[PDB]
Amino acid sequence: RPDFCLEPPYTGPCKARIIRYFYNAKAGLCQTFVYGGCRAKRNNFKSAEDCMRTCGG
Repeated sequence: RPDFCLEPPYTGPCKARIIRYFYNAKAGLCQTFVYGGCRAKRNNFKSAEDCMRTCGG
């Protein structure tokens, strides 16, 4: 899996409160977090399908 899948999720400094998915390597699956709407890091997926496929192998 890409190394960025190991980074903790990043809400960022903007004020939206939208659900995004990130890969939790300790838990072994993608989980939800709140994304603020700007400056996403790569462990941030709009689609949970994308999160599991990109990071779950």
